[PDB]
Amino acid sequence: VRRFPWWWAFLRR
Repeated sequence: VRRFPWWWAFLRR
């Protein structure tokens, strides 16, 4: 959450 979750690659990337 602080750096990156896992389910990202949608909003994070």
